[PDB]
Amino acid sequence: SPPCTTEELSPPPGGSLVEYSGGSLRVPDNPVVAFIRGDGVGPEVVESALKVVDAAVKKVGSRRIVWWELLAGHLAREKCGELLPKATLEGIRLARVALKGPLETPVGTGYRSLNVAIRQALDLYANIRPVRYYGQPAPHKYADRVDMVIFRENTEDVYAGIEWPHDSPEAARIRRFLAEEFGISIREDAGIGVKPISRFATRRLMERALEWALRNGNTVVTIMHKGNIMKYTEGAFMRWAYEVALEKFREHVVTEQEVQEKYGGVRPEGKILVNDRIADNMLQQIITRPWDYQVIVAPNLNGDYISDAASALVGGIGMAAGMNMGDGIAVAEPVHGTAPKYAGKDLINPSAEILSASLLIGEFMGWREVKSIVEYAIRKAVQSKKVTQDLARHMPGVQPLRTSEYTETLIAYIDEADL
Amino acid sequence: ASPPCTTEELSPPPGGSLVEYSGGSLRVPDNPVVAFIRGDGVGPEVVESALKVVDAAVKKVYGGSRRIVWWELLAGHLAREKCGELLPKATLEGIRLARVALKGPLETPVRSLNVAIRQALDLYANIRPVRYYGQPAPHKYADRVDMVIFRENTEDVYAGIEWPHDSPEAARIRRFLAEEFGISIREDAGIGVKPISRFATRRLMERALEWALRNGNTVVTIMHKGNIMKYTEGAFMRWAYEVALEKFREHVVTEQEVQEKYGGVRPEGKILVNDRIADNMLQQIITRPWDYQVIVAPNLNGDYISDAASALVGGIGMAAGMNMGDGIAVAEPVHGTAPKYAGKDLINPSAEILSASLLIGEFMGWREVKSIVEYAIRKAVQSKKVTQDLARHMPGVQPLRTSEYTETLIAYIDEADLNEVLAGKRG
Ligand SMILES: NC(=O)c1ccc[n+]([C@@H]2O[C@H](COP(=O)([O-])OP(=O)(O)OC[C@H]3O[C@@H](n4cnc5c(N)ncnc54)[C@H](OP(=O)(O)O)[C@@H]3O)[C@@H](O)[C@H]2O)c1
Ligand SMILES: NC(=O)c1ccc[n+]([C@@H]2O[C@H](COP(=O)([O-])OP(=O)(O)OC[C@H]3O[C@@H](n4cnc5c(N)ncnc54)[C@H](OP(=O)(O)O)[C@@H]3O)[C@@H](O)[C@H]2O)c1
Ligand SMILES: [Ca+2]
Ligand SMILES: [Ca+2]
Repeated sequence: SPPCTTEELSPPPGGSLVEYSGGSLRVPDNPVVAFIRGDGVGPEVVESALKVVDAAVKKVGSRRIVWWELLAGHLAREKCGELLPKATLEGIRLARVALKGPLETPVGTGYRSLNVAIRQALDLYANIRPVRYYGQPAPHKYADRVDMVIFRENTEDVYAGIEWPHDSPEAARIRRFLAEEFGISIREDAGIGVKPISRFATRRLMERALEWALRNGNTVVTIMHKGNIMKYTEGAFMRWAYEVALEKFREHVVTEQEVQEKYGGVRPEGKILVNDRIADNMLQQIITRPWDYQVIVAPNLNGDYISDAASALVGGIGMAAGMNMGDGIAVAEPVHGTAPKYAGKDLINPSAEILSASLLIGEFMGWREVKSIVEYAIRKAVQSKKVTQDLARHMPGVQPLRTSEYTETLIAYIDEADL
Repeated sequence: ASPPCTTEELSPPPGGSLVEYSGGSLRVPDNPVVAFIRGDGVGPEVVESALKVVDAAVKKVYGGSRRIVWWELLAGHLAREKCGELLPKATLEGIRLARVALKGPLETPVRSLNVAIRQALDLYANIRPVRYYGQPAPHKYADRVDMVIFRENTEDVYAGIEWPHDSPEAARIRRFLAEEFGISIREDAGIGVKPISRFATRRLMERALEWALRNGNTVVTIMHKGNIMKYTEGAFMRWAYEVALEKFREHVVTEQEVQEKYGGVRPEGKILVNDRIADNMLQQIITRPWDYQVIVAPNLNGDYISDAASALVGGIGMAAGMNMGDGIAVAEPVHGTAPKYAGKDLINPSAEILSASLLIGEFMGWREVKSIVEYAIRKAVQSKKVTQDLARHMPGVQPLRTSEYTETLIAYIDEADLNEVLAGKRG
């Protein structure tokens, strides 16, 4: 029975907890990993994920995941009478690692995003969204040239939730303050939002992007910003990112505005090109010239937009994995949300949730092999035309498979593999 | 002739009649005055080409019943040369009198001339059609992209309200927010303000809906991130749906009604009015472009979506555009002055031709001119009779000069079979 309160404290029976100390992380081969089923298609895809990884971890014995169910969204509301229990947040903070499905957020009305509350409460400041081609039917002619990682700032920007309705007294006070003190005029019938971008949040992120690039061998890191129009938030974001790159990683980093002076127009091998692109231009560039970009560093909103756009190029967000990464704590979560029209239809693509599960367990926790069996199986299922409707659409002849039958295909690919 | 520098020199050309705007009605005579501004860099070359192509088109389809009377106004380097200033008030007054204008790109002074024009004339709606003309394109489904983006062009984070992180202004704002609302903002943060208003949103959506009725568009999609920004983007969405039901009820049906009141089977005749969360909208134009036509968006969202759409279609150098207000429109290409091509007879004039086609064909109601110009451009591309920007993606193809491409388009227009080219596309 899943925990409703802080009083209901209870790591699953036969499992030690993941630990974090001195910088390093310890994964006991007996780890507790928290799971939230989520909303809409969520329960469907989370149910694939554990099943699928439970077959993967079984191949290459010493280990096994003990899944620990925590409640958020409709299931928390049906059981605890609230949407995001203190305990759910505590329980992830205790397990240190979690896998979550999508949570519903109402538009214009209702409660603030529970996905954002989790990211903000748990300080998961880096949203890491790899964009990869696995052979799936795709709308982009050169989808196989997209191989990217988005480092999306996960705490501030308009996501801070600072805004007031147009007809609130609070909006009217801000209108009055801005008119009297700075001579700024805002219409009486305007809603008002505030956009903060800080030095601390952007540096933090850029540093993680930098080290991610050095660990994987990435050679280009691109800052996506609309700094020509928003000089003091987006432009500042760009300046602060360049600054840390040159301060802490000088030897590993080069500028474009330098390559064209000291390196005769060509990026020297062993040195990461650090460049930047105006946000609308960046959207065009991933479409027109995808092979020229690798690590993309963005404030919260730009990062949200670019990651959805890039995943669509390679087949849609049905394949799009994610990781909300903080210092010694991560929560795996697909790019895609709730997809309510597909909710209880056995149609949805579980790949994104499975690959988030693999990104957590593989890259973060350290079980690299679960990543590759993880990748091999999807690759095989894909490069054979056994796919859910979202991929099957972008190809003639290809009959589509249900969620359950796609997952039972993956399972068989895992159990029957030459390691 | 000689273009005007002063109000008193303002005289629309002989043979022409002024487009009128009285009530909410645009009255376009058979011999309409249309202002044009040559502009800077490649501007004169592409404007010149657009006048010639458009004139051949109107003569062909209307057989001398109709004829545009072009009226030259100055802005940019020609205004400097002739008048001593970059943007004479007379040019603004000229556009206001004419109601319709084609302009070339303008150079940014070392305040921006384009922004000064939209503000003086209150051109609040930025309109960007995105269509496929047969170009080499990175989208497998490029030929399924046929869209128009209605982008609100006055508010949002583009209003310019923001302060540096170390300003005393920013510190005052941090203090004010902390004391009055208990909001904490970091000491090292830049601060921007995002306003979205009922009035600007309604005007925009109204123009979008009117376009949808005019052109037979059957879907209008509101792009917003209203789940996160409840009171700006969420309000935009709510206000846009609201005027659709208030001022277009009988013509319109809502996606919420379709799933609830109907079978999922959108009632025949009606324009579907729906909405997509902005990140999904970016995915949707790439995965399911055929489901979208008119897209209505706040300033930033509109900027991002129209550029992404143009990239799908290989139309970046070819993108047409228009800024529209109440009785008034100025068409111009998306592209800039392309200074290294200037005067070289190498530039692609298609974007400017298509801005003219947008102005005349779509805003002035002269449909047949749109149909035949688009017919000619598609035929040129199919024939590989194109300028270097397109020819570079066509192995072995000898590129045409601007002037040669212009004359090729004219010959396709002149020799066209209107029985075929205007089937369903007249009146
Ligand atoms: N943080 C999160 O986990 C998360 C993420 C995004 C959204 N959300 C929330 O979810 C709700 C839905 O918003 P939305 O409809 O804009 O976004 P969405 O749930 O991501 O749905 C967008 C579209 O993507 C496709 N799609 C998504 N997941 C798929 C999968 N697993 N397999 C195959 N196709 C898939 C479907 O496309 P087609 O229609 O073209 O078939 C779907 O209509 C909102 O309340 C939003 O706030 C939560
Ligand atoms: N419409 C407007 O009034 C407006 C809009 C934007 C910019 N501008 C102004 O224009 C100036 C231009 O700046 P820029 O240096 O960035 O040059 P640009 O005008 O943006 O052109 C850059 C590149 O785009 C390609 N290109 C653009 N339009 C093309 C077309 N019509 N046909 C074929 N190729 C085309 C060219 O070829 P390659 O890519 O092969 O080199 C060119 O080098 C700026 O000062 C800016 O203020 C004005
Ligand atoms: Ca998103
Ligand atoms: Ca733009």
